[PDB]
Amino acid sequence: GIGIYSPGIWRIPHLEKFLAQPCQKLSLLRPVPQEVNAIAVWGHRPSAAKPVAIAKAAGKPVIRLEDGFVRSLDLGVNGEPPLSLVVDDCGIYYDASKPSALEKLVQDKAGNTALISQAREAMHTIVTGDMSKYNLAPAFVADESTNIVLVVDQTFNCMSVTYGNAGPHEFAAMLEAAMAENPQAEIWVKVHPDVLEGKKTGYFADLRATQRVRLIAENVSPQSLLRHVSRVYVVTSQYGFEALLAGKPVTCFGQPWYASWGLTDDRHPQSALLSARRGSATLEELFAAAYLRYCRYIDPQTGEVSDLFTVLQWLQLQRRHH
Ligand SMILES: COc1ccc(C(=O)NCCCCCCCCO[C@@]2(C(=O)O)C[C@@H](O)[C@@H](O)[C@@H]([C@@H](CO)O[C@@]3(C(=O)O)C[C@@H](O)[C@@H](O)[C@@H]([C@H](O)CO)O3)O2)cc1
Ligand SMILES: Nc1ccn([C@@H]2O[C@H](COP(=O)(O)O)[C@@H](O)[C@H]2O)c(=O)n1
Ligand SMILES: [Cl-]
Repeated sequence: GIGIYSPGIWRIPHLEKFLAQPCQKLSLLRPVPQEVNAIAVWGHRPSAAKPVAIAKAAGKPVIRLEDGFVRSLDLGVNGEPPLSLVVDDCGIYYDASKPSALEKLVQDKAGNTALISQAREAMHTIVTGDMSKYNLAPAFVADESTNIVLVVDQTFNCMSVTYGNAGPHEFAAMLEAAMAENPQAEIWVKVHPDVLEGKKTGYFADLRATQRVRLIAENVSPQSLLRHVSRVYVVTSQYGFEALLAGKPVTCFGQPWYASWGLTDDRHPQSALLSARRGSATLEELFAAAYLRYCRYIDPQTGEVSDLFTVLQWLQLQRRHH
Protein backbone atom coordinates (compact mmCIF):
# COMPACT_ATOMS: atom_id res chain seq x y z
CA GLY A 1 0.00 0.00 0.00
CA ILE A 2 1.80 3.13 1.27
CA GLY A 3 5.52 2.85 2.02
CA ILE A 4 6.87 4.61 5.12
CA TYR A 5 10.67 5.11 5.55
CA SER A 6 10.68 7.36 8.62
CA PRO A 7 10.65 5.55 11.99
CA GLY A 8 8.99 8.66 13.43
CA ILE A 9 6.06 8.41 11.02
CA TRP A 10 5.89 4.63 11.43
CA ARG A 11 5.38 4.93 15.22
CA ILE A 12 2.30 7.23 14.87
CA PRO A 13 -0.59 5.23 16.39
CA HIS A 14 -3.36 4.48 13.88
CA LEU A 15 -1.33 5.77 10.94
CA GLU A 16 -3.39 3.67 8.51
CA LYS A 17 -6.64 5.26 9.75
CA PHE A 18 -5.38 8.67 8.67
CA LEU A 19 -4.15 7.41 5.30
CA ALA A 20 -7.29 5.40 4.60
CA GLN A 21 -5.24 2.50 3.28
CA PRO A 22 -2.64 -0.05 4.42
CA CYS A 23 0.89 1.02 5.24
CA GLN A 24 4.24 -0.78 5.54
CA LYS A 25 7.71 0.10 6.83
CA LEU A 26 10.48 0.40 4.12
CA SER A 27 14.25 0.38 4.49
CA LEU A 28 16.56 2.96 2.88
CA LEU A 29 18.90 0.07 1.99
CA ARG A 30 16.43 -2.06 -0.01
CA PRO A 31 14.52 -1.59 -3.30
CA VAL A 32 10.94 -0.31 -3.27
CA PRO A 33 8.63 -3.40 -3.20
CA GLN A 34 6.14 -3.89 -6.01
CA GLU A 35 3.24 -3.83 -3.51
CA VAL A 36 3.94 -0.20 -2.61
CA ASN A 37 1.94 2.28 -4.72
CA ALA A 38 3.20 5.56 -3.10
CA ILE A 39 5.71 6.71 -0.49
CA ALA A 40 4.69 8.99 2.38
CA VAL A 41 7.07 11.52 3.97
CA TRP A 42 6.74 14.39 6.47
CA GLY A 43 6.27 17.63 4.53
CA HIS A 44 9.62 18.95 3.28
CA ARG A 45 11.54 17.97 6.45
CA PRO A 46 15.25 17.17 5.81
CA SER A 47 14.38 13.52 6.64
CA ALA A 48 12.10 13.42 3.53
CA ALA A 49 14.85 14.05 0.99
CA LYS A 50 16.15 10.47 0.55
CA PRO A 51 12.68 8.82 0.30
CA VAL A 52 11.59 11.51 -2.21
CA ALA A 53 14.66 10.72 -4.38
CA ILE A 54 14.00 6.98 -4.10
CA ALA A 55 10.36 7.47 -5.09
CA LYS A 56 11.26 9.49 -8.14
CA ALA A 57 13.79 6.89 -9.34
CA ALA A 58 11.28 4.06 -8.68
CA GLY A 59 8.40 5.68 -10.51
CA LYS A 60 6.24 6.08 -7.42
CA PRO A 61 4.25 9.16 -6.30
CA VAL A 62 4.92 10.92 -3.00
CA ILE A 63 2.29 11.73 -0.37
CA ARG A 64 3.25 14.46 2.12
CA LEU A 65 1.94 14.25 5.67
CA GLU A 66 1.98 16.77 8.51
CA ASP A 67 0.17 17.55 11.77
CA GLY A 68 -3.43 18.64 11.50
CA PHE A 69 -4.50 22.14 12.55
CA VAL A 70 -6.21 20.80 15.71
CA ARG A 71 -3.60 18.22 16.71
CA SER A 72 -3.45 17.25 20.37
CA LEU A 73 -3.53 18.24 24.06
CA ASP A 74 0.25 18.54 24.72
CA LEU A 75 2.90 19.67 22.21
CA GLY A 76 4.21 17.45 19.47
CA VAL A 77 7.73 18.01 20.80
CA ASN A 78 6.63 16.46 24.16
CA GLY A 79 5.90 13.08 22.53
CA GLU A 80 2.11 13.36 22.41
CA PRO A 81 0.74 11.44 19.36
CA PRO A 82 -1.39 13.37 16.87
CA LEU A 83 -5.20 13.08 16.70
CA SER A 84 -5.19 14.73 13.23
CA LEU A 85 -2.93 14.65 10.19
CA VAL A 86 -3.00 16.39 6.86
CA VAL A 87 -2.61 14.15 3.79
CA ASP A 88 -1.41 15.85 0.59
CA ASP A 89 -1.11 14.03 -2.76
CA CYS A 90 0.05 17.17 -4.63
CA GLY A 91 2.45 19.30 -2.59
CA ILE A 92 2.06 20.49 0.99
CA TYR A 93 -0.01 23.37 2.40
CA TYR A 94 2.93 25.50 3.47
CA ASP A 95 4.75 25.40 0.10
CA ALA A 96 3.56 28.51 -1.77
CA SER A 97 5.62 27.81 -4.93
CA LYS A 98 2.97 25.53 -6.50
CA PRO A 99 -0.55 24.32 -5.81
CA SER A 100 -1.09 21.96 -2.88
CA ALA A 101 -4.03 19.61 -2.36
CA LEU A 102 -5.34 22.19 0.12
CA GLU A 103 -5.20 25.05 -2.41
CA LYS A 104 -7.30 22.93 -4.79
CA LEU A 105 -9.80 22.10 -2.02
CA VAL A 106 -10.22 25.81 -1.23
CA GLN A 107 -10.86 26.52 -4.93
CA ASP A 108 -13.68 23.96 -4.97
CA LYS A 109 -16.16 26.45 -3.57
CA ALA A 110 -19.18 24.24 -3.99
CA GLY A 111 -17.62 21.44 -1.90
CA ASN A 112 -16.91 23.96 0.87
CA THR A 113 -20.29 25.69 0.91
CA ALA A 114 -21.89 22.27 1.32
CA LEU A 115 -20.15 22.13 4.74
CA ILE A 116 -21.22 25.56 6.02
CA SER A 117 -23.09 24.32 9.13
CA GLN A 118 -20.24 22.11 10.23
CA ALA A 119 -17.84 24.98 9.59
CA ARG A 120 -19.84 27.43 11.72
CA GLU A 121 -20.19 24.95 14.57
CA ALA A 122 -16.45 24.16 14.67
CA MET A 123 -15.44 27.81 14.24
CA HIS A 124 -17.63 28.75 17.24
CA THR A 125 -16.19 25.96 19.42
CA ILE A 126 -12.61 26.88 18.48
CA VAL A 127 -12.99 30.62 19.20
CA THR A 128 -15.40 30.63 22.17
CA GLY A 129 -14.05 27.36 23.54
CA ASP A 130 -10.47 28.59 23.22
CA MET A 131 -8.99 25.71 21.19
CA SER A 132 -5.97 25.63 18.90
CA LYS A 133 -3.40 23.23 17.40
CA TYR A 134 -2.08 22.50 20.91
CA ASN A 135 -4.49 22.63 23.84
CA LEU A 136 -2.76 22.47 27.23
CA ALA A 137 -1.75 26.13 27.75
CA PRO A 138 -3.86 28.14 30.18
CA ALA A 139 -5.82 31.22 29.16
CA PHE A 140 -4.00 34.55 29.23
CA VAL A 141 -4.97 36.62 32.33
CA ALA A 142 -5.82 40.26 31.58
CA ASP A 143 -8.36 42.96 31.85
CA GLU A 144 -10.78 42.69 28.93
CA SER A 145 -11.02 46.50 28.53
CA THR A 146 -7.29 48.90 21.40
CA ASN A 147 -3.60 49.69 21.39
CA ILE A 148 -1.85 46.24 21.34
CA VAL A 149 -0.25 44.81 18.19
CA LEU A 150 0.74 41.12 18.19
CA VAL A 151 3.87 39.97 16.33
CA VAL A 152 4.09 36.16 16.08
CA ASP A 153 7.42 34.34 16.42
CA GLN A 154 7.92 30.81 15.03
CA THR A 155 10.45 27.96 15.23
CA PHE A 156 13.83 28.49 13.57
CA ASN A 157 14.03 25.28 11.60
CA CYS A 158 10.40 25.04 10.55
CA MET A 159 9.85 24.45 6.83
CA SER A 160 6.65 26.54 6.69
CA VAL A 161 8.83 29.63 6.81
CA THR A 162 11.26 28.47 4.10
CA TYR A 163 8.61 27.11 1.70
CA GLY A 164 6.43 30.14 2.39
CA ASN A 165 9.30 32.10 0.70
CA ALA A 166 10.72 33.54 3.92
CA GLY A 167 13.44 33.24 6.53
CA PRO A 168 14.96 35.07 9.46
CA HIS A 169 15.19 38.33 7.52
CA GLU A 170 11.37 38.57 7.10
CA PHE A 171 10.98 38.33 10.89
CA ALA A 172 13.07 41.49 11.32
CA ALA A 173 11.11 43.20 8.53
CA MET A 174 7.80 42.18 10.17
CA LEU A 175 8.77 43.59 13.56
CA GLU A 176 10.06 46.84 12.11
CA ALA A 177 6.81 47.29 10.14
CA ALA A 178 4.63 46.60 13.19
CA MET A 179 6.56 49.24 15.13
CA ALA A 180 6.57 51.90 12.41
CA GLU A 181 2.95 51.41 11.25
CA ASN A 182 1.53 51.54 14.81
CA PRO A 183 3.54 54.26 16.59
CA GLN A 184 1.16 54.64 19.57
CA ALA A 185 0.70 50.98 20.20
CA GLU A 186 2.46 48.48 22.43
CA ILE A 187 4.08 45.75 20.31
CA TRP A 188 3.87 42.22 21.82
CA VAL A 189 6.25 39.59 20.41
CA LYS A 190 4.78 36.14 21.24
CA VAL A 191 7.36 33.34 21.56
CA HIS A 192 6.37 29.91 20.17
CA PRO A 193 5.51 27.18 22.82
CA ASP A 194 8.14 24.79 21.43
CA VAL A 195 10.76 27.45 22.24
CA LEU A 196 9.21 28.06 25.71
CA GLU A 197 9.58 24.31 26.33
CA GLY A 198 13.34 24.47 25.52
CA LYS A 199 13.12 22.15 22.53
CA LYS A 200 13.53 24.64 19.66
CA THR A 201 14.75 28.21 19.06
CA GLY A 202 12.94 31.19 17.59
CA TYR A 203 13.77 34.13 15.34
CA PHE A 204 14.11 36.87 18.02
CA ALA A 205 16.83 35.56 20.36
CA ASP A 206 18.85 38.76 19.78
CA LEU A 207 15.97 41.15 20.08
CA ARG A 208 16.56 43.87 22.66
CA ALA A 209 13.13 44.55 24.09
CA THR A 210 12.02 48.04 25.15
CA GLN A 211 9.19 49.72 27.03
CA ARG A 212 7.08 49.65 23.84
CA VAL A 213 8.33 46.30 22.33
CA ARG A 214 7.66 43.51 24.87
CA LEU A 215 8.36 39.77 24.87
CA ILE A 216 5.46 37.43 25.67
CA ALA A 217 7.12 34.30 27.06
CA GLU A 218 4.08 32.93 28.84
CA ASN A 219 2.57 29.73 27.39
CA VAL A 220 -1.04 30.87 26.83
CA SER A 221 -3.88 29.76 24.57
CA PRO A 222 -4.10 31.71 21.30
CA GLN A 223 -7.75 32.67 21.28
CA SER A 224 -7.43 34.08 24.83
CA LEU A 225 -4.44 36.20 23.83
CA LEU A 226 -6.13 37.34 20.60
CA ARG A 227 -9.00 38.88 22.61
CA HIS A 228 -6.51 41.42 23.94
CA VAL A 229 -4.97 42.56 20.66
CA SER A 230 -6.13 44.85 17.84
CA ARG A 231 -4.22 43.34 14.89
CA VAL A 232 -1.71 40.60 14.17
CA TYR A 233 1.54 40.40 12.12
CA VAL A 234 2.88 36.99 10.98
CA VAL A 235 5.39 35.49 8.61
CA THR A 236 3.76 32.06 8.01
CA SER A 237 2.38 30.97 11.42
CA GLN A 238 -0.89 29.12 11.80
CA TYR A 239 -1.62 31.87 14.32
CA GLY A 240 -2.53 34.13 11.39
CA PHE A 241 -5.50 31.93 10.41
CA GLU A 242 -6.54 31.66 14.08
CA ALA A 243 -6.49 35.49 14.23
CA LEU A 244 -8.86 35.60 11.23
CA LEU A 245 -11.20 33.27 13.12
CA ALA A 246 -10.97 35.67 16.06
CA GLY A 247 -12.00 38.62 13.84
CA LYS A 248 -8.62 40.37 13.81
CA PRO A 249 -6.81 41.99 10.86
CA VAL A 250 -3.76 40.00 9.78
CA THR A 251 -0.65 41.21 7.95
CA CYS A 252 1.56 38.51 6.31
CA PHE A 253 5.29 38.78 5.53
CA GLY A 254 5.52 35.23 4.16
CA GLN A 255 3.19 33.22 1.95
CA PRO A 256 1.26 30.79 4.19
CA TRP A 257 -1.61 28.60 3.04
CA TYR A 258 -4.24 31.21 4.01
CA ALA A 259 -2.55 34.25 2.34
CA SER A 260 -3.45 35.68 -1.08
CA TRP A 261 -7.17 34.76 -0.95
CA GLY A 262 -8.28 38.33 -0.34
CA LEU A 263 -8.52 38.11 3.49
CA THR A 264 -5.00 39.26 4.53
CA ASP A 265 -2.74 42.31 4.16
CA ASP A 266 -0.04 40.60 2.08
CA ARG A 267 3.41 42.12 2.08
CA HIS A 268 5.49 39.59 0.11
CA PRO A 269 7.00 40.47 -3.29
CA GLN A 270 5.31 37.38 -4.83
CA SER A 271 1.83 38.31 -3.54
CA ALA A 272 0.38 39.44 -6.87
CA LEU A 273 1.41 36.28 -8.67
CA LEU A 274 0.15 34.03 -5.84
CA SER A 275 -3.17 35.88 -5.67
CA ALA A 276 -3.58 35.44 -9.41
CA ARG A 277 -3.08 31.69 -9.03
CA ARG A 278 -5.30 31.26 -5.94
CA GLY A 279 -8.18 33.69 -6.60
CA SER A 280 -10.60 34.59 -3.82
CA ALA A 281 -12.17 32.61 -0.95
CA THR A 282 -14.36 33.37 2.01
CA LEU A 283 -13.28 32.69 5.58
CA GLU A 284 -15.78 29.83 5.90
CA GLU A 285 -14.61 28.28 2.58
CA LEU A 286 -10.99 28.35 3.84
CA PHE A 287 -12.06 26.87 7.16
CA ALA A 288 -14.09 24.02 5.64
CA ALA A 289 -11.38 23.15 3.10
CA ALA A 290 -8.57 23.08 5.68
CA TYR A 291 -10.19 21.78 8.86
CA LEU A 292 -12.96 19.56 7.47
CA ARG A 293 -11.59 18.26 4.13
CA TYR A 294 -7.77 18.39 4.20
CA CYS A 295 -7.30 17.35 7.86
CA ARG A 296 -8.09 13.73 8.84
CA TYR A 297 -9.01 12.71 12.40
CA ILE A 298 -9.00 9.64 14.61
CA ASP A 299 -11.11 8.94 17.68
CA PRO A 300 -9.00 9.61 20.79
CA GLN A 301 -10.45 6.63 22.62
CA THR A 302 -11.14 3.98 19.97
CA GLY A 303 -8.48 4.82 17.29
CA GLU A 304 -11.05 4.61 14.45
CA VAL A 305 -11.60 7.16 11.70
CA SER A 306 -13.37 10.22 13.25
CA ASP A 307 -14.09 13.89 12.69
CA LEU A 308 -13.21 17.31 14.03
CA PHE A 309 -16.25 17.55 16.24
CA THR A 310 -15.39 14.39 18.20
CA VAL A 311 -11.79 15.51 18.67
CA LEU A 312 -12.86 18.97 19.89
CA GLN A 313 -15.27 17.43 22.41
CA TRP A 314 -12.58 15.14 23.73
CA LEU A 315 -10.00 17.91 24.01
CA GLN A 316 -12.51 20.03 25.96
CA LEU A 317 -13.24 17.10 28.25
CA GLN A 318 -9.53 16.51 28.93
CA ARG A 319 -8.93 20.20 29.65
CA ARG A 320 -11.62 20.46 32.31
CA HIS A 321 -9.76 17.62 34.03
CA HIS A 322 -6.11 18.69 33.56
C1 LIG B 1 23.79 3.48 4.93
O1 LIG B 1 24.17 4.79 5.30
C2 LIG B 1 23.08 5.58 5.75
C3 LIG B 1 21.79 5.13 5.93
C4 LIG B 1 20.80 6.01 6.38
C5 LIG B 1 21.16 7.32 6.63
C6 LIG B 1 20.18 8.31 7.13
O2 LIG B 1 20.03 9.37 6.57
N1 LIG B 1 19.46 7.84 8.30
C7 LIG B 1 18.44 8.74 8.94
C8 LIG B 1 17.15 8.69 8.23
C9 LIG B 1 16.08 9.75 8.73
C10 LIG B 1 15.71 9.58 10.21
C11 LIG B 1 14.41 10.27 10.58
C12 LIG B 1 14.11 10.21 12.06
C13 LIG B 1 12.66 10.31 12.36
C14 LIG B 1 12.03 11.66 12.06
O3 LIG B 1 10.66 11.55 12.29
C15 LIG B 1 9.85 12.56 11.84
C16 LIG B 1 10.14 12.74 10.32
O4 LIG B 1 10.77 13.77 9.94
O5 LIG B 1 9.77 11.87 9.50
C17 LIG B 1 8.44 12.04 12.12
C18 LIG B 1 7.38 13.10 11.91
O6 LIG B 1 6.11 12.61 12.30
C19 LIG B 1 7.78 14.36 12.71
O7 LIG B 1 7.76 14.09 14.10
C20 LIG B 1 9.18 14.82 12.31
C21 LIG B 1 9.74 16.13 12.96
C22 LIG B 1 11.24 16.21 12.72
O8 LIG B 1 11.60 16.06 11.36
O9 LIG B 1 9.07 17.17 12.28
C23 LIG B 1 8.37 18.11 13.04
C24 LIG B 1 9.33 18.74 14.06
O10 LIG B 1 10.26 19.53 13.65
O11 LIG B 1 9.23 18.57 15.38
C25 LIG B 1 7.80 19.14 12.06
C26 LIG B 1 6.67 20.01 12.64
O12 LIG B 1 6.01 20.71 11.59
C27 LIG B 1 5.64 19.14 13.36
O13 LIG B 1 4.96 18.29 12.45
C28 LIG B 1 6.39 18.27 14.35
C29 LIG B 1 5.50 17.40 15.19
O14 LIG B 1 4.50 18.15 15.88
C30 LIG B 1 6.15 16.51 16.20
O15 LIG B 1 6.98 17.24 16.96
O16 LIG B 1 7.34 17.40 13.70
O17 LIG B 1 10.12 13.76 12.57
C31 LIG B 1 22.42 7.81 6.39
C32 LIG B 1 23.36 6.92 6.04
N1 LIG C 1 4.28 32.36 18.64
C1 LIG C 1 3.35 31.33 18.58
C2 LIG C 1 3.26 30.62 17.35
C3 LIG C 1 2.42 29.52 17.35
N2 LIG C 1 1.68 29.21 18.50
C4 LIG C 1 0.95 27.96 18.56
O1 LIG C 1 1.45 27.00 17.75
C5 LIG C 1 0.48 26.55 16.71
C6 LIG C 1 1.16 26.39 15.44
O2 LIG C 1 1.72 27.60 14.96
P1 LIG C 1 3.03 27.67 13.96
O3 LIG C 1 2.51 27.49 12.56
O4 LIG C 1 3.59 29.06 14.24
O5 LIG C 1 3.99 26.58 14.39
C7 LIG C 1 -0.56 27.65 16.86
O6 LIG C 1 -1.81 27.06 16.47
C8 LIG C 1 -0.55 27.99 18.24
O7 LIG C 1 -1.14 27.01 19.15
C9 LIG C 1 1.69 30.00 19.66
O8 LIG C 1 0.98 29.72 20.62
N3 LIG C 1 2.58 31.08 19.69
CL1 LIG D 1 16.52 34.67 5.40
